[PDB]
Amino acid sequence: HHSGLVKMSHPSGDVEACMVQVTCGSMTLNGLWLDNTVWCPRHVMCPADQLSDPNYDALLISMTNHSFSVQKHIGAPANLRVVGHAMQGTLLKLTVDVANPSTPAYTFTTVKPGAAFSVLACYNGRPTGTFTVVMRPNYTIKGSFLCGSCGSVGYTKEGSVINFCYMHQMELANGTHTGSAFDGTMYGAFMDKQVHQVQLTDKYCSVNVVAWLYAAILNGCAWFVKPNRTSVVSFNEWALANQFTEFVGTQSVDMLAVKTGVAIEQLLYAIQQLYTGFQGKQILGSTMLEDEFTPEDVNMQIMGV
Amino acid sequence: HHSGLVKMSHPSGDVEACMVQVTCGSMTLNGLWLDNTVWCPRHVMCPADQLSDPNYDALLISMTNHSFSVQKHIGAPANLRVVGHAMQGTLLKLTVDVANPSTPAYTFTTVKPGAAFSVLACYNGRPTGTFTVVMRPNYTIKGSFLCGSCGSVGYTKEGSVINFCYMHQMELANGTHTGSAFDGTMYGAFMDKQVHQVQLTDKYCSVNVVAWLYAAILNGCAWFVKPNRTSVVSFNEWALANQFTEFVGTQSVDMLAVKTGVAIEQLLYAIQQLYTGFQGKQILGSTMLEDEFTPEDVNMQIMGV
Ligand SMILES: *[C@H](O)[C@H](C[C@@H]1CCNC1=O)NC(=O)[C@H](CC(C)C)NC(=O)OC[C@H]1CC(=O)N(C[C@@H]2C[C@@H]3C=C[C@H]2C3)C1
Ligand SMILES: *[C@H](O)[C@H](C[C@@H]1CCNC1=O)NC(=O)[C@H](CC(C)C)NC(=O)OC[C@H]1CC(=O)N(C[C@@H]2C[C@@H]3C=C[C@H]2C3)C1
Repeated sequence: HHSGLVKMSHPSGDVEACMVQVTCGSMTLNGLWLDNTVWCPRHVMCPADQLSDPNYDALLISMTNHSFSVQKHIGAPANLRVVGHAMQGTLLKLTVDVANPSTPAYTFTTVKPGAAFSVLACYNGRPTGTFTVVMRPNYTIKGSFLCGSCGSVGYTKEGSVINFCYMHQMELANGTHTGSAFDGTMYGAFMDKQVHQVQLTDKYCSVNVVAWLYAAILNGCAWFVKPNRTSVVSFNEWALANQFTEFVGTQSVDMLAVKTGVAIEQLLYAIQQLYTGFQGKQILGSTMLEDEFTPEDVNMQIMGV
Repeated sequence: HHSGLVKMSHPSGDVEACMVQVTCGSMTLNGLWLDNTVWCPRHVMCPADQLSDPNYDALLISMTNHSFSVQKHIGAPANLRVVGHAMQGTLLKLTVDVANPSTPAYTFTTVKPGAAFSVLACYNGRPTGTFTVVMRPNYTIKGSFLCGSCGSVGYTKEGSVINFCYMHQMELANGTHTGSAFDGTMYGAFMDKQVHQVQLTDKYCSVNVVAWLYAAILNGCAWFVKPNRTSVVSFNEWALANQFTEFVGTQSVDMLAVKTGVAIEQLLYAIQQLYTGFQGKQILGSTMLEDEFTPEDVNMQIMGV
């Protein structure tokens, strides 16, 4: 049996039309062209052989507008003249003299741990792939990024409005990734430097595990459901000692409880038992808990909400 | 540790610009507009209450050109006048009086079991999501499709050329999906009818399992590698008795063997042992074999080829 769940990304066309290549000195990466502004990671200013631990304030002072070259490649090829530049946090804000005629309706938002978003991976200003990730509790993502991918963007969509939430910056030693929000802050405690940094400990996202167990029930797989219940308060105390996030319910989870007739508290109890072992049984083809699907994923993909 | 593998789809913009809505009678679904042709599933001709087991030859005779309404919604809204119609296998070929000005360079191809492709899921001629799947050995895909999704398309890309390989038709009782190639044939032994159909038995895709074990080695995870080797001939005999596809090597797998220094035959032996059980150990976070990543995925995402 197949659960009917896949890793679903938004269609990428609207964002593809905003990607550009930004070159400065010996560095080239990707940027996002919206209206008369191009956003890109500030380490484009760094000499390619001094990425270890840069002094970005001094680099910024050394640049002028024609220190930067902005090129759009696909769709409508163009060189975009830079007429202003500024730094906000770990991003550069370049002002260009042409407004992107394909600028979508958009906002900037910050994504929260456990929430999903779509990524458009780009190299040299050319989109190459798209994938979806959940923001981990330790403010990394389990992505797929190589050299040249910085400036690739992550986003969600509400209606036709694109909510940009992530601009790629770096890989960590354990193979995970992190980046900036468009307010210029890095997610988590990370800084845009290549030297050793403490990494926070990851955790299972409890609300997503609950969503996945509801997905199992909706597929006729409920062997783990018992009358036994664990309160949210009691579960959250247990979670703190067992590398789980605390559970915070939402309307999306409530809709799953109503559809299946299985209470949240029954699945909180199930999680505590399953964490100790599946005892040879599988759930939706798996012998470990799955936290990479959201309640919204389950509502949309299975219940067609 | 994260392997650096995600489910990677192609950027969807070029295909989004080809999607249209096709209406006929009481049915509406999606179609693909290339040049002066619109492709769509033939069951658009079926009255919505007679999808059980249609006589499509009789339905086709009963239609005329203005039995069909073709509408493009996003980007460049339009009603496309139908000036011809024909049936090929399980698809309709509608001729319209306007050439799609956004027609990409394209081909039609058939995808083979174990190979990956990208899907653009659409409803009412509007793209809603994108995801990637491997064609299963029993000629189903483990997708995410709801009512209204037929006519959604699957494709691969070589350079800028889009190779269309799949047009969605139906869901099976076990939750998997299947569809047509653009020559009009259904994948596998399936027919575009809603009544009971024998489903062929699925299998592990051995070449993809080998790719995944190489991905593990490339991430420093090689506890399952031993000097022991199983020949391709011997493995393929074993596979026939154990619900594995026969292994057929490719240049992409050879590149992984060269990079890691681990021979294909060492991993064929490992698979035979792992199939019997992982004995409490994990590989790239998993306690079962993974066959949803291709050798090309591993080369591109990890080795940057
Ligand atoms: C931007 O294109 C690029 C994206 C990277 C390339 C590889 N995959 C990606 O996602 N970003 C960088 O190269 C970035 C630049 C700095 C922020 C200025 N640096 C980066 O990602 O470094 C790669 C890491 C690999 C690794 O193990 N570390 C951790 C270091 C090594 C040593 C142990 C811990 C610290 C010190 C750096
Ligand atoms: C086209 O939009 C649509 C896509 C479907 C809807 C649900 N998810 C999808 O992928 N295709 C159809 O509705 C399709 C139409 C026929 C090909 C004319 N029929 C279809 O997909 O039927 C849904 C299946 C669910 C199910 O269990 N079966 C198997 C039947 C039921 C009974 C046991 C086995 C046979 C007889 C049909």
